[PDB]
Amino acid sequence: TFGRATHVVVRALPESLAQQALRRTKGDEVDFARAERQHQLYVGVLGSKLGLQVVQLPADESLPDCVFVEDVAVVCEETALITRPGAPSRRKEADMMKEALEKLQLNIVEMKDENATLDGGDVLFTGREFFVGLSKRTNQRGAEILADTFKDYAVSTVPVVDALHLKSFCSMAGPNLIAIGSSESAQKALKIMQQMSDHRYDKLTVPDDTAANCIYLNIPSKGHVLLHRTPEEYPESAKVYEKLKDHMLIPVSNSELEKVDGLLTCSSVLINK
Ligand SMILES: [Zn+2]
Repeated sequence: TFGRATHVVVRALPESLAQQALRRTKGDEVDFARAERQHQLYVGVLGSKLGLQVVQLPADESLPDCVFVEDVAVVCEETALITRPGAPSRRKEADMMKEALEKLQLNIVEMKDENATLDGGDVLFTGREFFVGLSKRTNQRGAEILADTFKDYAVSTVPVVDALHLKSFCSMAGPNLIAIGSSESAQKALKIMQQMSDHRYDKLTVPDDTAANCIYLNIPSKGHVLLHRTPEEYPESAKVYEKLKDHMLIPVSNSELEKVDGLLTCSSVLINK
């Protein structure tokens, strides 16, 4: 049942996303056209190729980051936690997301606590438990609210250092497999998480930390499927995923979104209805 999904929520790219300062774009210039193509292809893999029912939300120019829907909602089974993003400028994205999730007839829980913040990017759901990164975007209060929302699942926190989100350097690659970056900080984070759990997780170390962020899915007629970064964007990391012969590997470009800190998981919210 882990990795199973029927629907996926995504959101169109606003032009304001490519109209940001160099300091915010890591010094790189965003090719808005290529970014839209990369998103189109990304959605095409999840929709047409994998058969998921796609819910495409309209772009909002006032919300330059509205494309990264993962941050505004954490879904588990039939319950959806509408988060309170660490960045105030993104708090409004919750409106559209909540509306879509309600339309899907899911149990809605909203994070209103003025003292709580949490980005979905800091949430790693293994299928057995939650690991929540304490970062500049997610605080202890936010983690506690998530734990209170999914009471039947263990929830543990991990410090996020030298990275924006917990998943800036990890994500699930299989039923009991955690893709983890090779950096010193990434390996340390995983060690801390593992120490918290009573379950021994397997791990796949990837040379490029951001390449550790991938999307795993269990499709009925295909089996284990994994969307990962391309050999062109991350040569050193692409070959590592090839070690999963039981997985249907799918290279997905994302060079432009990464310029504004968008990784593979950031652009979609998976739902199993
Ligand atoms: Zn993210």
